[PDB]
Amino acid sequence: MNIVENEICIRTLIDDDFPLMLKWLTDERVLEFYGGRDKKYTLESLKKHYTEPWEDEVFRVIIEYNNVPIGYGQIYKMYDELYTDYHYPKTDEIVYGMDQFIGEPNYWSKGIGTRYIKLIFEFLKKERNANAVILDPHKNNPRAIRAYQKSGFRIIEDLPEHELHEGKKEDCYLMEYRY
Ligand SMILES: CC(C)(COP(=O)(O)OP(=O)(O)OC[C@H]1O[C@@H](n2cnc3c(N)ncnc32)[C@H](O)[C@@H]1OP(=O)(O)O)[C@@H](O)C(=O)NCCC(=O)NCCS(=O)O
Ligand SMILES: NC[C@H]1O[C@H](O[C@H]2[C@H](O)[C@@H](O[C@H]3O[C@H](CO)[C@@H](O)[C@H](N)[C@H]3O)[C@H](N)C[C@@H]2N)[C@H](O)[C@@H](O)[C@@H]1O
Repeated sequence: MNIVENEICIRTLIDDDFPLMLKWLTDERVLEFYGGRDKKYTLESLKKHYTEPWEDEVFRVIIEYNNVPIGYGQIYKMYDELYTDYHYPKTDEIVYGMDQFIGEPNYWSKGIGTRYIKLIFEFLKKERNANAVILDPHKNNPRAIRAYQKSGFRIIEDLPEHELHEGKKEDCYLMEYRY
C-alpha cells in the first residue's frame, strides 16, 4: 500500500522501519496509550511481534508526515476470533478493523489521526468495497474516542474487561463506521 496526500504518506511497513518503531514502543509517553508502559521490547522481540502472521488479510503501514515517519497502523479483514469477542455478527458485509498510534507525541491532537483514518476509509472502499470499519478503544482513552467520533465512528457496544493493559483488564468500546 502507498497513499500520498500532501503532508501525509501511508506506506507498507518494511524491516528498515523497526529501529524507529522500537524508539516509539520504548517511549513511555506512547506506551501509556498503546501496548502499555510495562511492555519491554528489544529490536528482535519487537520484530518477532510485528511479523506474526494473520489468518486473513492485513496491511501493516508506516505513517509519514512532512517526510518523517511518525506512526504505525495495521488494517485487517475481520475474522472469527474478533467477530466472537466483539459480539459483532458476521454478515455478508465486508468489514475491516484497524489499530494505530502516532509515535511522535508532538503530533497528537493536530488532526493528523483523523486525516489518516479518512484516507484508510477511502482506500478500503475503492479497493475492497468495504461496508464497515470497526475498532475497540479503551473507555479511558477519550482523545482516541473523540478522534474516531470526528471520523464517523459511533459507539455500538460496551466491552467490559476487554484488554489487559498495565496489569488491569480495561473496559473498551466497540465503535463502528458505516460509510
Ligand atoms: C489516537 C490518535 C491516533 C488520534 O489522532 P489525533 O491526530 O491525536 O486525533 P485528532 O484528529 O487531533 O482528534 C483528537 C481530538 O480529541 C481532542 N482531545 C485531546 N485530548 C482529549 C481529552 N483528554 N479528552 C477529550 N478530547 C481530547 C483533541 O483536541 C481533538 O479534538 P479537536 O481539537 O480536533 O476538536 C492519537 O492521539 C494517538 O496516536 N494517540 C496515542 C496512541 C493511541 O491512543 N492510539 C489508539 C489506541 S485506541 O485503543 O485505538
Ligand atoms: N484498541 C487497539 C489496541 O491495539 C493493540 O492491541 C491489539 C494487538 O495489536 C492485536 O495483535 C495483532 O497485532 C500484533 C502486532 O502486529 C500481532 O503480534 C498479533 N499476533 C496480532 O493479533 C490483538 N489481536 C488485539 C489487540 N487489541 C495495542 O497493543 C493496544 O494497546 C490497543 O488498545
